[PDB]
Amino acid sequence: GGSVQIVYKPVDLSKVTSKCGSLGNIHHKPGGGQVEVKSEKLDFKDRVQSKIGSLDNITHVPGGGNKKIETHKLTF
Amino acid sequence: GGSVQIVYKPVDLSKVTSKCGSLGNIHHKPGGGQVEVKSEKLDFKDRVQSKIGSLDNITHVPGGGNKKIETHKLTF
Amino acid sequence: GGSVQIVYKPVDLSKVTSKCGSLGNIHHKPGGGQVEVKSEKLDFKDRVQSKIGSLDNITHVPGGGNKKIETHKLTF
Amino acid sequence: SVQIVYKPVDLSKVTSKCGSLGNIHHKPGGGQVEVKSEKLDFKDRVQSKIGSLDNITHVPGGGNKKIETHKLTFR
Amino acid sequence: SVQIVYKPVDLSKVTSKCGSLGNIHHKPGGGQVEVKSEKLDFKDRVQSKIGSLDNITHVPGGGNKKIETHKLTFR
Amino acid sequence: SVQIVYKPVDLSKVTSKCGSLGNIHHKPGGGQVEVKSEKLDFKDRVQSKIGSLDNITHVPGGGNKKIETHKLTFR
Repeated sequence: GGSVQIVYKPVDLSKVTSKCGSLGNIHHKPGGGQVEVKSEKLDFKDRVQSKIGSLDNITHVPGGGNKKIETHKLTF
Repeated sequence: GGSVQIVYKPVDLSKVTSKCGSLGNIHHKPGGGQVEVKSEKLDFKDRVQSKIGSLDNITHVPGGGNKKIETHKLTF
Repeated sequence: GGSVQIVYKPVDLSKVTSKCGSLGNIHHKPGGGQVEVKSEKLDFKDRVQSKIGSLDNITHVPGGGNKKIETHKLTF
Repeated sequence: SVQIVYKPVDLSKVTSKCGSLGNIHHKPGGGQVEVKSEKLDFKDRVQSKIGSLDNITHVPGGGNKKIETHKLTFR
Repeated sequence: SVQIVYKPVDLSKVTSKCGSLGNIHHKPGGGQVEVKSEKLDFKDRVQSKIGSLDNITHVPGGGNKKIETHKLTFR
Repeated sequence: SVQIVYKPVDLSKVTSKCGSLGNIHHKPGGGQVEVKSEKLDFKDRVQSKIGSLDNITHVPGGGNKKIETHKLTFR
């Protein structure tokens, strides 16, 4: 007869990846030799950030989000 | 006879990748020899950032987002 | 007879990649020999950034986003 | 008839006198040594020697090689 | 008839006298040594030697090689 | 008839006298030495020697090579 065959076999092996921030870095022996601050007064007021001989690693990642939308429709 | 065959087999092996920020770097023995600040007064007021001999690694990643949209439609 | 065969087999092996910021760098022994600041007063007011012998690595990545849109449509 | 007499004679000397031999050091005096150090930074390997009076002898050499070969062949 | 008398004689000397041999040092005096160092930075290898009086002898050489071949062939 | 006498004689000397041999150093005096250093930066290898009085002897040479060959061929 006038038969109909539909085979709907879509295949997804895809990857969505975010690598965001500080990844796979090497920090080998970081630091200064000598740091000296000599004063009679240190007077810090009203939103002061002071760093003296410090080591800081700071990572902020507001991003790196993944959105995947997939839709399938078969209508006979 | 007057038959119909439809074979809907799309294949996706694709990659969507973000690599954002500080990735795979080498920092080998960073830092100054000597840092010296001599004063009688240090007077810091009202939104001061002071760095004396510090090492900072700062990474901000608001970006690096991935969006994937895929749509499939078969109408007979 | 007057049969119809449709084979719909598109294949996607594509890569979409962003590499944004500080990637794969080598920083080997960075830093000054001697840094000296000599005063009677340091007087810092109202939105001051002061760096004395510091090393800073700063990476901002608002970008590096990926958008992939794919649509498939078969109508008989 | 054939007669072969093979009588080579070796009384030879091979000698090395290498380094510091037969010296006289009568009352050697090293002075006062002062090494004052502050606020130094070293990022790589340091080798340091400090002292008043050194006698140093180093001998990688002074080796002897003697090769001797005797071949007597008849017919 | 044939007669062969192979009788070479070796009384030879091969000698190396290398370095500091037979010296006289009578009351050698190293002076006062001062090394004052401050606020120094070194990014790579440092080799340092400090001192008043040094005797240094280094001998990579003074090696002897002797080679001696004897061949007698009859027929 | 044939007679061969092979009687070479070697009384030779090969000698090397290399470096500092047979010297007299009567009351040598190194002066006072001062090395004042501040605020220095070195990006690469440093070799430093500081001192009042040095005797340095270095001998890479003074090696001896003796090669001797004796061949007697009959027929």
